Amino acid sequence: WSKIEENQTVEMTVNLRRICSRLPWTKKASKVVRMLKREIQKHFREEIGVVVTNDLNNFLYSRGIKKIPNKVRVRVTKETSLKNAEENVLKTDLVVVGSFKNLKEVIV
RNA sequence: CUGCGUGAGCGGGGGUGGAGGGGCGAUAUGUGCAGAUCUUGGUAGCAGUAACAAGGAAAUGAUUUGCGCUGGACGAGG
Repeated sequence: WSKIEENQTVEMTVNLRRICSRLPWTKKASKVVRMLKREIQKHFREEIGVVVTNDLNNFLYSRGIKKIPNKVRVRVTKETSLKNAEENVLKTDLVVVGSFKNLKEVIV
């Protein structure tokens, strides 16, 4: 396994078609942002909250309210909570790509 | 809580209560309740059950984006 924290930025691919199956086709887009937040908390074995950028949010709604695009490449980073002062959050952003081939997990 | 009476009922003791209450003889009665699909008021079980609501999101939301189709005027009525 690989659970990663302490001031870094990881890059990662998520399979939306996979994590959103078992959901009715009228509800895959209406609940897609909430299914993605659960799977980042599982990937890193965390408990803190997740924050989604306005470009990630806009990209998950770009096939209408019935379709849900296939894959997404994201960049995760941990920093301080803007609502409390002692807790952290996982902040996620969008990375634009033309292919998903040979793309592994990266750390900088 | 306790004594007496075959019984209907009648006494005493300790708390509570804060102003009146009885015995005996004759007399006047709107004079004794378990029931009337009785009258009025209060309360259980059923049961936290049936039914109804939880509208797409973005730490923030005068900014960004997703969905629905009545929209604007005169009279009656308010």
